[PDB]
Amino acid sequence: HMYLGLDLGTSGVKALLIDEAQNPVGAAHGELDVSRPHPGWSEQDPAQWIKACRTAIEALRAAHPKEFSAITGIGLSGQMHGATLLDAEDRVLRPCILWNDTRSYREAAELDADPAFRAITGNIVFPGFTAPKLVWVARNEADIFARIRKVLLPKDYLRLWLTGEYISDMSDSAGTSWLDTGARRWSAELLAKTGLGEGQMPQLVEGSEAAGCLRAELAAEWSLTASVIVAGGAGDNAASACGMGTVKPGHAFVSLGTSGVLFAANGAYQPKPESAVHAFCHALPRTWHQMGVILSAASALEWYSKIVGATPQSLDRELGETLKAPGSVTFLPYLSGERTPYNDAKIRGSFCGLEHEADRSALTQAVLEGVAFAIRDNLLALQSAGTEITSLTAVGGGSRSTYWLKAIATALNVPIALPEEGDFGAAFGAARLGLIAATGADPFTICTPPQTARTIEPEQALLSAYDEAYQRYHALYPALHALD
Repeated sequence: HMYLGLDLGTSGVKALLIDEAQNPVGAAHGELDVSRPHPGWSEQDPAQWIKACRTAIEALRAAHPKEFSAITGIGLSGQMHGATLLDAEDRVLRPCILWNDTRSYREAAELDADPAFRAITGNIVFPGFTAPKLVWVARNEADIFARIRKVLLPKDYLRLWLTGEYISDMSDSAGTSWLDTGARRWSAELLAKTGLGEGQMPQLVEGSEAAGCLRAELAAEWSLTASVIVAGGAGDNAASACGMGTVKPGHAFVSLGTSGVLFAANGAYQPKPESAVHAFCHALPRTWHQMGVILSAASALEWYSKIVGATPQSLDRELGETLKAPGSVTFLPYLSGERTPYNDAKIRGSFCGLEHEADRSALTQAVLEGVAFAIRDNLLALQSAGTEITSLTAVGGGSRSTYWLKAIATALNVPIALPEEGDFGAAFGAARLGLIAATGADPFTICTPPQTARTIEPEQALLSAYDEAYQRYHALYPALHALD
């Protein structure tokens, strides 16, 4: 038996093929471009998704033809929030409006101020969510709005091509701002407020349950031996968490990507939009998750490196592998504002405590310390929303810095598990969801954590100094916020 995962990301489509024991067999990539016609716009032709997916599938089938033909289930993963508008004949009315589009800032401000949206979704309405984009379309592209017969998120448009059905999973649809996240059902009240009805939404399923069969023309185009089940799938965050084993309550991963993400799986729906944490359904039934977002994590270090004319890897190499006690320099990483926990668009980044003796390495250190402190601010927000994080697992580019991991562990006083090498991301979670739907296995027995490479324990000697420095970082925000 074989299982295929398709991750439709913003930069490309990843195809991952695994066997019954969840060992990778092969993988292929199809490139994607992003169109930015106007300031704040971010679009993609849904046809490009299919050409990219076709590129990676046949490239995979041509390298593993016998193994590809033994595929019994397919799992999907996608970039969240994207708005794909289809007419009565499933034609694409306009390019998909992606998660990093901000042209709807006015409409999202209007929806966020309507108390129904946080009460029913449990989340802030940001302009990158699906709901504000559809008010945008109704006001600026009204001819396209009148012809809307379905609104699909990207991975679900791919499923429409694969299966011919209109279906979405709970975790991706909680990102539309149309879902009653706690009830795992569409909200008619929220749909009416943006000018749509439930018949223009796809049908909802759990990410791990069976949600369509592969169309026969496609089953023969790649020579599929059996009835191929397509899983519900997940949004990329929830997909990634399924790949990582982050599905039981209190289990968390921190992603040191361009933006920081603190992902915690929950046993119940636990919203806290007042502290700007996200609460979404997970890909597994009767399961939720929280998401703390740090708007500048690795990009804060990229920013500093462009200033001082080095690369992150050289700055990390210059600082070293041994954790140092914080100095007088403090870095607030709010180069783009901050999301969790203040939802503050006006605040900005800052170095404080500058001394003549602070060299380039000392400021590098304060950048890593400061992002670590933002993560600790995120963990505190999650704890105020009923979650206790016991063990934390680290991924993303920044997790390649031993200094950064020791800093984050000492700032949180939790050990951080660093995985063995492999792809345990969105495409692997998608493959796992395909394995779960095809076999009907208990999804919690499939989505296991990876083997741990190294475990970074908190530096007991520096725990107190990190508290002292954390409090400095924390006191800087209300002082600077008073000036905005």
